[PDB]
Amino acid sequence: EIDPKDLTFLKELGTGQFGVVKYGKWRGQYDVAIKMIKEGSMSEDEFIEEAKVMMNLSHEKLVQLYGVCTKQRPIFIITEYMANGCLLNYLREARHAFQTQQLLEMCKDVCEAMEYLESKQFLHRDLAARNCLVNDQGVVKVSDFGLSRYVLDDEYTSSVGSKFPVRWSPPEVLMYSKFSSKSDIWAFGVLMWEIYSLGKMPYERFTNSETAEHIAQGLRLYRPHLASAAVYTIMYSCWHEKADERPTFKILLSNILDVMDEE
Ligand SMILES: CN(C)c1ccc2c(c1)CCN(c1cccc(-c3cc(Nc4ccc(C(=O)N5CCOCC5)cn4)c(=O)n(C)c3)c1CO)C2=O
Repeated sequence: EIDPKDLTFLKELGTGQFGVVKYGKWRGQYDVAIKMIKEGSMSEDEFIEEAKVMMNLSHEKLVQLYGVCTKQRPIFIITEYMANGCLLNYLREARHAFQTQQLLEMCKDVCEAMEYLESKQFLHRDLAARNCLVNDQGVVKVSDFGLSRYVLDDEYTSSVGSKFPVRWSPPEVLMYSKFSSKSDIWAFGVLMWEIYSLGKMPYERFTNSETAEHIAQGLRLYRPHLASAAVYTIMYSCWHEKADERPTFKILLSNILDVMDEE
């Protein structure tokens, strides 16, 4: 529990699923981001109980939770500040002129954080470039993991809702709501594809409905021009029709390191 007397609010960073997020300082020293939870957007009591377990998730590639303010409304969520913002926008800026080794390192940063969460049997459920952030050193961290469970908006949580992450979801999630470690694995393959495509929308010429049908037929995302054969084999392995034939994050990380050494 953070005392809100120790927070300042300096600039607006944008808006997400739970409303406005601000940059400010904690204890007159530490840069932070502060989610100000919009009334009616979150299942608040459930989140508060879960924030306890989340406080114990700690990894260099996960955005660090610093604390919450819950003796008031709106409630605040205080985290590590990531100066370069969301990975999606960052990939879309041509000025960065990324080398492919940089791209693979962003895939490795995310894979490390996911290997950690898999070790704790904790699902993200909304892994995508829009939900990863980039710090001042160009390190990618996984953000907002687990928070999908507390979203009250049915457009986001329903398989058929307009805001559901359809293009990041395996067939068994779309068809049967079968969520598992292997549905995060499938989303991670789509994230690798986003990175090597410099932020293109997955299935850029299809609707959500057409995407669902394309992947039910066994068809998949094409190899981005920047991806070697070996990089494409890694993201492709995440998309096996049988969830139990997809790798773990531990295996993917070994595969990524092998390609780094090779290429
Ligand atoms: C349920 N799920 C999956 C959720 C729920 C809430 C949210 C998200 C998913 C993801 C999006 N989101 C959200 C909304 C608003 C802010 C943040 C958000 C933005 C940050 N940082 C920055 C830094 C700079 C800039 C910036 O404006 N630029 C412009 C020039 O180019 C360089 C950077 C933007 N954000 C940050 O550090 N955190 C921790 C969170 C976040 C991330 O947290 C949410 O709050």
